[PDB]
Amino acid sequence: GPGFDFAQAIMKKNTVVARTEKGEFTMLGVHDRVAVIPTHASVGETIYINDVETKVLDACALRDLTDTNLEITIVKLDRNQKFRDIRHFLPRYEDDYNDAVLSVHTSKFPNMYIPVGQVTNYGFLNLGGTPTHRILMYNFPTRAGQCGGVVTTTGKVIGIHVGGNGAQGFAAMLLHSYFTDTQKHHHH
Amino acid sequence: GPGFDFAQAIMKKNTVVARTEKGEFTMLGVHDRVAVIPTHASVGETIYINDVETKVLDACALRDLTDTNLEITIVKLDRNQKFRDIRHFLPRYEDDYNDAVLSVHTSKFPNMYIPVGQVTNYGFLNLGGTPTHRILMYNFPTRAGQCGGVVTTTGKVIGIHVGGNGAQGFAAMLLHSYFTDTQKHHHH
Ligand SMILES: *[C@@H](CC(=O)OCC)[C@H](C[C@@H]1CCNC1=O)NC(=O)[C@H](Cc1ccccc1)NC(=O)[C@H](CC(=O)OC(C)(C)C)NC(=O)OCc1ccccc1
Ligand SMILES: *[C@@H](CC(=O)OCC)[C@H](C[C@@H]1CCNC1=O)NC(=O)[C@H](Cc1ccccc1)NC(=O)[C@H](CC(=O)OC(C)(C)C)NC(=O)OCc1ccccc1
Repeated sequence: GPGFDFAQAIMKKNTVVARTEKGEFTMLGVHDRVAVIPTHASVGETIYINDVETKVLDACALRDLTDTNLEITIVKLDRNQKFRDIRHFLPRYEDDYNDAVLSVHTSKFPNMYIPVGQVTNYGFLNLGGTPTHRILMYNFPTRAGQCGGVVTTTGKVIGIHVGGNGAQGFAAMLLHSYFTDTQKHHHH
Repeated sequence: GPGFDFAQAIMKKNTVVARTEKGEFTMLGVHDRVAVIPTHASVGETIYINDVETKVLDACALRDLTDTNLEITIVKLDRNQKFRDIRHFLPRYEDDYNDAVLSVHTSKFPNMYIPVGQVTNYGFLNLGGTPTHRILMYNFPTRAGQCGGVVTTTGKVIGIHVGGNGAQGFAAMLLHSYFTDTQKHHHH
């Protein structure tokens, strides 16, 4: 069966509702005060988190070595609570998955769980006119309002929802190495 | 935890998308070719079931002995498939419940599961100007598009969703005796 309990434990401890100029997004918190949001949410220097205006201390829009959009933005937030560290639930590598759940946490839908079925490593996607890499595809008619939703199987947090064409949904991958403690680059 | 597996087994074998002049509703099939739908769906003599136009052979709008709306309409349908008989999962009596799931099956949401928490036997509700009895209440901001959605706990199918005020959701009760094989009244 689909891993509803796992999905629910992630939603309960590791999501917040985030709101930018582009609207509301489910927001997965990963560790400390670091979270993710689709790049097309256009995060600026402040964001609403559960309706509380919040400084965005850092925002990194991920791109691969071909200089292509990965559609993940990692944000660091000025808030008091630390997120439970869920980095050990992130996959090490690209992969296909079975029987995944897509979980949403917005004002309209404070917790909703959608079994999306099989998830395939899809690769290239033209996302609203933006070439994008490292996409996961599921055959489910996902909708507006579901962006940022968390895609899990039991024991793994695998992506966040970023797109769909009416029949399929698409998630940007999460990989363990996006979040490993590291060294010193000038990045802005 | 919430009974997601049970909810999913009911959705998979016993729901269809129903469409009337009022729009789409999740439709719970109970036994044979008998199903339910909120009364305010205004069922006529034909209905779409999974987009196939279908004769409604019978429609009974339930009312209690005070001649008050219960908001359940029982329909008998001209179709080939019989529903799995789920009458043994219907509660015998009015009751309060813990940790319920609300499940939806429409074109926009082909399967979505929402933990709504505690469900209380609420009684009287003024439903869009219509006095209504035998209502169940949960504290969840349910929305348009969720009418007809199935409210379960493990082992029990307890109601179908019919209303909400922005903060609470309301379901009409299902009771085992609504569907017991019976005798002879002229009812139209
Ligand atoms: C989530 C964000 C949102 O609601 O927009 C606020 C600005 C949303 C979710 C998908 C929309 C439809 N169903 C979904 O699952 N994502 C998008 O809208 C996304 C851009 C975006 C904006 C903000 C944050 C993240 C992402 N754009 C798309 O998904 C497009 C929509 C689209 O073009 O759909 C139609 C084809 C018009 C129906 N999807 C897309 O480009 O898919 C690839 C494609 C495009 C054209 C033909 C075939 C396939
Ligand atoms: C499902 C049906 C639908 O979408 O309408 C198609 C005609 C819908 C679900 C609720 C609407 C808002 N959230 C919900 O969970 N039910 C209704 O719209 C229902 C009438 C109906 C129509 C068709 C089939 C079944 C039922 N009406 C209500 O739920 C009303 C809506 C309402 O008045 O909401 C506001 C107060 C305007 C926000 N709800 C209601 O009457 O609640 C009691 C109440 C009323 C006024 C003040 C406080 C409490």
